[PDB]
Amino acid sequence: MRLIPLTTAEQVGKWAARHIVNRINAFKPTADRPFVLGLPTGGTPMTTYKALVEMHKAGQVSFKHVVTFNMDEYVGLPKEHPESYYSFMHRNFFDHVDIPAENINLLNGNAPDIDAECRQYEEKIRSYGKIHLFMGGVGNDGHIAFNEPASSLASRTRIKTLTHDTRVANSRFFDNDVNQVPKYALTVGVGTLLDAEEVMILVLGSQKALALQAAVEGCVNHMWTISCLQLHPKAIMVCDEPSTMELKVKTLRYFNELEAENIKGL
Amino acid sequence: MRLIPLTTAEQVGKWAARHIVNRINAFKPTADRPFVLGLPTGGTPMTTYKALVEMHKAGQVSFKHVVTFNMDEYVGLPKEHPESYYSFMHRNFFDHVDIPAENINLLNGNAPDIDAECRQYEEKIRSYGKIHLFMGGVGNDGHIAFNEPASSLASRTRIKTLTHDTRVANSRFFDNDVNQVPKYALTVGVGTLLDAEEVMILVLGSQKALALQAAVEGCVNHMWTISCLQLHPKAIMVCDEPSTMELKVKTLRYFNELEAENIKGL
Amino acid sequence: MRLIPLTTAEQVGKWAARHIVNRINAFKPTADRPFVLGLPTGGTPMTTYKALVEMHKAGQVSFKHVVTFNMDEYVGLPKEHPESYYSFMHRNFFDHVDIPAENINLLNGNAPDIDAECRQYEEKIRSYGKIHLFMGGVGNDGHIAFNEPASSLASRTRIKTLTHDTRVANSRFFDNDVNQVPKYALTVGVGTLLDAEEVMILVLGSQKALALQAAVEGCVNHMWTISCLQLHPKAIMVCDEPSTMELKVKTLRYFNELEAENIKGL
Amino acid sequence: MRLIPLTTAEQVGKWAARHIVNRINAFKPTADRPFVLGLPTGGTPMTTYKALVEMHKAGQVSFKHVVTFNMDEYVGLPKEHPESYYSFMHRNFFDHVDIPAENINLLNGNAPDIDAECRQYEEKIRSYGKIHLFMGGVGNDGHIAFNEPASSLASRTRIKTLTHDTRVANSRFFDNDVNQVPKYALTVGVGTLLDAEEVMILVLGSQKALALQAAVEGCVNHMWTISCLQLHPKAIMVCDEPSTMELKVKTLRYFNELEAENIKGL
Amino acid sequence: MRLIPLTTAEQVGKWAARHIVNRINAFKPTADRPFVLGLPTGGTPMTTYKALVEMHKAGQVSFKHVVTFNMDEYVGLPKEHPESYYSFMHRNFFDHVDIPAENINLLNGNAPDIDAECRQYEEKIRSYGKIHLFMGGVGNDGHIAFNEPASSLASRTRIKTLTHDTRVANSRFFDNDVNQVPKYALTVGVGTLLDAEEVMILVLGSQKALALQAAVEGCVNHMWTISCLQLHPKAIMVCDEPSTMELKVKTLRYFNELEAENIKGL
Amino acid sequence: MRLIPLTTAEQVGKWAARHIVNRINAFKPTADRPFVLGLPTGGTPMTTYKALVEMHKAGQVSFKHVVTFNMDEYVGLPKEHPESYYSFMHRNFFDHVDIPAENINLLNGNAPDIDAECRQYEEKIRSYGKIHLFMGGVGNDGHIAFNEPASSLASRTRIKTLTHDTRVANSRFFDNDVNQVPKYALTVGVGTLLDAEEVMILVLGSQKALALQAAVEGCVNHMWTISCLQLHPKAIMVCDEPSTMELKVKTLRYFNELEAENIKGL
Ligand SMILES: CC(=O)N[C@@H]1[C@@H](O)[C@H](O)[C@@H](COP(=O)(O)O)O[C@@H]1O
Ligand SMILES: CC(=O)N[C@@H]1[C@@H](O)[C@H](O)[C@@H](COP(=O)(O)O)O[C@@H]1O
Ligand SMILES: CC(=O)N[C@@H]1[C@@H](O)[C@H](O)[C@@H](COP(=O)(O)O)O[C@@H]1O
Ligand SMILES: CC(=O)N[C@@H]1[C@@H](O)[C@H](O)[C@@H](COP(=O)(O)O)O[C@@H]1O
Ligand SMILES: CC(=O)N[C@@H]1[C@@H](O)[C@H](O)[C@@H](COP(=O)(O)O)O[C@@H]1O
Ligand SMILES: CC(=O)N[C@@H]1[C@@H](O)[C@H](O)[C@@H](COP(=O)(O)O)O[C@@H]1O
Repeated sequence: MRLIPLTTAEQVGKWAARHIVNRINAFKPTADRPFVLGLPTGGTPMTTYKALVEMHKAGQVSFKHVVTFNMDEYVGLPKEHPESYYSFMHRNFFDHVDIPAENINLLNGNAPDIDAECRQYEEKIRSYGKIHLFMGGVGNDGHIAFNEPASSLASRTRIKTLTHDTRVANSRFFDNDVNQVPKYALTVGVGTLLDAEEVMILVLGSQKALALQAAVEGCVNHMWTISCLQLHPKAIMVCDEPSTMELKVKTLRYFNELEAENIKGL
Repeated sequence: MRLIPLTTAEQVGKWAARHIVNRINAFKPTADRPFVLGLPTGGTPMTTYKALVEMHKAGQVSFKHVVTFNMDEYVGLPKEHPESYYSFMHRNFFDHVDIPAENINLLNGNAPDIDAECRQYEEKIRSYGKIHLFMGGVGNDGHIAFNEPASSLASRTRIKTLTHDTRVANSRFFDNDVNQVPKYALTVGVGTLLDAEEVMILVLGSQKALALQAAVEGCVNHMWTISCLQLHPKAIMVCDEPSTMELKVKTLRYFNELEAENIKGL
Repeated sequence: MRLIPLTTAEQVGKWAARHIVNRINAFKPTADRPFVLGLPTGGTPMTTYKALVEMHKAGQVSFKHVVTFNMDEYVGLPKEHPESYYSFMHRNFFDHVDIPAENINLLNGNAPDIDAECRQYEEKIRSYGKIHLFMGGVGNDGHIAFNEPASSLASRTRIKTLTHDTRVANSRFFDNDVNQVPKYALTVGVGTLLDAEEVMILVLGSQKALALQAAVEGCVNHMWTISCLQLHPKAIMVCDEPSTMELKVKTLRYFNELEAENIKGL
Repeated sequence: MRLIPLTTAEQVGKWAARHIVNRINAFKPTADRPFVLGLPTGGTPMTTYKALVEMHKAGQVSFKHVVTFNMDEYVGLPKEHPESYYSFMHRNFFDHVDIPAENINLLNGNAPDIDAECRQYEEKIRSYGKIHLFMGGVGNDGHIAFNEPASSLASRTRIKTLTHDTRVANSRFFDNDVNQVPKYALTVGVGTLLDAEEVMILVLGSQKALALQAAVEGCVNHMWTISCLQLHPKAIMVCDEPSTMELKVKTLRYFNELEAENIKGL
Repeated sequence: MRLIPLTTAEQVGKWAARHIVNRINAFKPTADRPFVLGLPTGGTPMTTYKALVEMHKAGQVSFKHVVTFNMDEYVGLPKEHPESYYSFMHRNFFDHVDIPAENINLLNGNAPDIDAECRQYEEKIRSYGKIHLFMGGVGNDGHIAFNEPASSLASRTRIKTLTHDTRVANSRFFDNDVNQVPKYALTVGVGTLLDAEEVMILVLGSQKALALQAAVEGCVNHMWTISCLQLHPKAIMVCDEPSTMELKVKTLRYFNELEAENIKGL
Repeated sequence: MRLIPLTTAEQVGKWAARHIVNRINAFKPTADRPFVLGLPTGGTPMTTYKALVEMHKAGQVSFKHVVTFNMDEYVGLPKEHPESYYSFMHRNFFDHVDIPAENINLLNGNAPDIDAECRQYEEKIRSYGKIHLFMGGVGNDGHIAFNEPASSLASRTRIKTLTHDTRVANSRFFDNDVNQVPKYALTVGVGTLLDAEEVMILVLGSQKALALQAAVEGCVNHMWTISCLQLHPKAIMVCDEPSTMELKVKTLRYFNELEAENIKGL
């Protein structure tokens, strides 16, 4: 695993965005061979979407031949609702880049047949072959996507019941009223994420310090699903300063020596 | 993972039996496409076998096209001995249902060539394709089948030396004399069990509280092989009240909210 | 997992050497079907190489049809340097046995294209099919090969930055001057090792007691990569007395009962 | 210790207030023999101060012969600053009850000789003899009073440097401006607290769940000073529901049966 | 502390009995200066009481000037009920030795003022000055006397509510009818025990292995009150083989060399 | 406690030496009221003794009215043996300062009545009243003085059997011949150490990283006696960089800001 120890959220966003751009450009995507990008929502990836849009407007990246897939979506939330993940992605990213509408893949949280919806989402990923880079965040309790505590480490896309802790945390986007936060969500599984060629997790805030510790210095377990990255051949965690407070001095020392040149470029 | 928090062993038995019946009936097994059921012995599954026999006699289930495989068997124990697993299964289940003798698969603990016996048992499972549902219990030390502490998590059917703790616990069936309890047993491996489509573990008693905690809130490790279920895509644990005493309040709270409708049906 | 509890390094060396010989002879290697042996360097395997050479000179083993692959090598260290792993292997083993030079496979730590070197080493292993037995040691921090703390459990051959702790420990071979110890090394990955048919780890000294405990009684995690053996179907650890001091009495008791006949042969 | 498992913060304040009143009335204080009360600031005791005020107004208690000592006080913060603890106490408590000014003992956070201040405070307590009841809260990191992690468990009143986390937590009262929260504070020590006849800690909110777990199920250590209560002969913890989420099921069960009739008062 | 690693419960009783006799004879008690002995009930001290009786019969010890204090007593259980601790002590010990009735101090589990009883017990001990040797056992959950988990480590004699586990454990003596086991009991406190000059705890059976581990290798905490011995200047633990199964190899090794010549007496 | 995070062993000795001198000069000792200093042996305090000697030579301190007490002394080792602690102290300290022979208190490792020796040592300390400052080191297994793991936390001066690990560690001074290192030693106890007014522990080297972690972030327990400092009102730990490698980032951060201006002296 690689851990990029940065200082602020702005730096984190620039590093991640630059990493996404370089992967795409080195890939040289065509209509017959597109780049598949997995994406998350929430407050964590904000600086990354900002930096991505900038680089596109500057002519550094084209999403013309990039296919996207989002991690999850709320069940029973009107698609028009500003806090649905469909609205988040368009407002913060899709509306600003040259990506074709046919290249966008989102889960339908209002699907009449939930099992069928989830299964087809997996079929769609399979038809492309693989997700080259899946970007995500991590929950306070350590969930990756909405794979809450006690989720199988070999799980696929399915419906999941949100933890009370997760709903309280997300209520910040629903006027701070947990009663307005959906109780269920459709989410890619841990196995689905482990199938991606590369996984990049953004970690911001002291609120995520325990989750980072579990991911980096803890054991593999289904209570902190973020620990599944210990089993991935190509995982990267991009962190700000507060989020690294629970790690041992020797651990942080190592990653700082390793990424010194990779980050110190002003 | 799913955890069904019930109160008594009777409820546990009814829930498991009902789950086995619904899986079979939804499967609609034929002679050219049988349902493969993996089964355990011991005191834990007693209420489940009782409920299964009842439902069969009531005309709710037919085992005519069900093929079974047991988890393990004692080495060097005469097949006629009442405490052999061969005798247990016939006395408590086979003698009461319409399952054809050719559909029953048990390990021969008195086989002259142990390696060959174990290998062929794996070949037999493979010829059917897969075990649709494997039901089991858990040991005081956390073993699944007889995969004692320090057993590989990728192990196959083989012979294993029983732990002194396991023999003391099983001596309750041998007049409480550990010297009469066999020292070795043939057992399916952790990998064998992980290959099953669905795994259902029955947990009863405060004596199993530590094992349940290790399985649900602990990390993946070979000392408590029951933790392998964290790596299975479809695992279910059916528990009575005493066995959940070592879990955190928040953990039990979650499963109670999740299975409320799934269990509260009187 | 099997743990062989011996008393001294001499015994450990004899047990491992005898195990390698019996595997080869039972395999009956031909030019069209060679035995693939993975090998380590360092102080740990010294008594094993000594015993192996003896048995060969005594006419008990022929390495004529044995192909070897080493675990790692220092980056930027002249191949002629006495402490390079190339020199170690020839001085301590290759120069004494009847193994053909075309059957020896070592990583080139001075390769101009590191990625290409590592990739080709994996291609070479694949062309043979599999490593039948991979022998290794364990680091003070628990690394297997040079898969230092925080290395993916699904990693392949690649370059790795040595931990300060690892360099201080290895400086004993560089006049006790850490500044002379290389900072990088090419190493087979954890996944590479898990692909071997059988893995045998030699554990010597109280200095390795914590690593043995993590491997045997700890959880699967990427901080102590030696814990990956809990996921291997055929792993063996051969230990001397001091290295077992951190295990529980019951754990050591078990392995002693299990291997009594397998070791007590004077 | 005693753990009072209540559901709401309203019930908590009412239970705690009734307890204080019962101790005072039973003690029957006089001018020559006053009841000595230790008090905290912050949001946690808000419902307790309100209830206490209601009870005094209804004529149930009189503070005419009660002497109070506060836990701490910010250093360098102007006395009449609304967030000073001197201001907090008068505004929320002293302003509404019949307590004489001479019976009020607060630490002078702006004294010339900070060391003389602390020494005199301990002297004041000794002149009265003993604090009969010390009420307090617990911080997210487990600090009791301002005895931050790594504080001696035998400490006395002294100056203390606040942890960054405590300042973020307390920024709520400084317009979420961490820069506005005082960096130092005078505080009674753990030993000062252990000298009290009885200690009652109020625990409210999910953010205190880990601190509650450390205090009840953890070991005594100076990183979570709240753990010092395990050494006190008469400690009580009054909790609301969300704060008990990290405890084991059996732990909460035990306390629920113990205090059943003790909390049915509504 | 001292840990006496013995093999059998027979050796345990003999070692403990010899120790008590040696302390008494060396002390040379008289009417004005008696030796004060603290005693337990239950199955653990059975072999010790027998040996002590044999020694008194052989003329090796006299209890004419020994004063005893028992640890606890069930509340509400009739005095002449065979399972009352008053009955247990006379039947198994007092009936066979020369101890005067006035030298016997037992707690009155059926006293009118339970609080007055406890206070007088502590007073009795103080009138003699100090208990020279307090012998006891340890429960499965680590309780010393009836100071159940979460009991203050500075507690005094008082009334205590038994844990559900302790009642299941003690049901053995109530025809395995948990409903028959008393729910309350008067018990000396941890502080009362720490005031004794010397403490000797008997540990027998595999069921006490975790309690032994907590006492020897764990941290001091109130969940396993037996851990309070780490704070005592003169504590001894006498164990049989199965009770030492959870300790580390080096821990048992250390105690074995220390007490080698100290246990060779057979 | 206070933790002084320094980089080098040279800075450590200088900081510690300056601290001792400041305490002595401020105390202003006289014949009737001497300053009582507790001292250790070994390699850790070497730089401190050198600096102290330089300071005395420069006229900054005088030991004419300082009384010293050493922690321990090997049993059975001849007094004039260069490795005896009596020899170590004179060679490295007493030989170069103006301390009177009568002010020197060392334990007699070769006394006829070893028990009388220990009792008199404690008596000596009491005759002076109290040790004002006790300086010491910490062993790899966390022992303070020679209070090996499982030593009572309330222990007094007595004879102690050395752990095998301590003898391997101390063999450095006996030509790496473990057989030459004394197996027993007279040592002050933990309680003796806790009675001191102030305790300063020097921590140097990566080999003490785990001991430092146990002392600062661990729980109080008798397996790592250095943890007893959490109970001391005035404890200080002076460390070099490598010894802080196992601490959490936030723990070291906290101490770095606290002692910033306190260590800038170079
Ligand atoms: C309606 C709902 O919430 N259903 C989920 C199910 O989709 C999930 O598979 C399982 C846990 O298993 P997993 O997290 O291991 O897949 O829990 C629940 O039954
Ligand atoms: C006779 C006997 O008991 N043999 C078993 C062997 O069958 C098993 O494979 C191994 C542990 O490995 P595993 O539990 O990881 O397979 O231990 C023993 O050698
Ligand atoms: C120059 C160098 O040291 N590169 C390594 C890279 O080869 C390795 O893959 C990664 C950690 O990932 P892994 O240990 O999980 O493969 O760390 C570093 O980037
Ligand atoms: C200015 C300041 O913050 N001084 C405090 C000191 O008063 C306190 O005694 C010590 C920690 O020790 P304690 O918490 O164990 O007393 O830390 C700091 O040196
Ligand atoms: C009727 C009854 O069971 N009362 C006890 C009380 O005597 C004891 O002091 C406290 C726990 O505190 P302790 O174990 O710390 O004394 O629990 C209960 O309130
Ligand atoms: C000869 C010898 O080594 N005797 C010591 C004894 O003096 C010490 O008191 C006890 C451990 O107890 P402590 O460390 O808790 O005092 O161990 C041994 O019996």
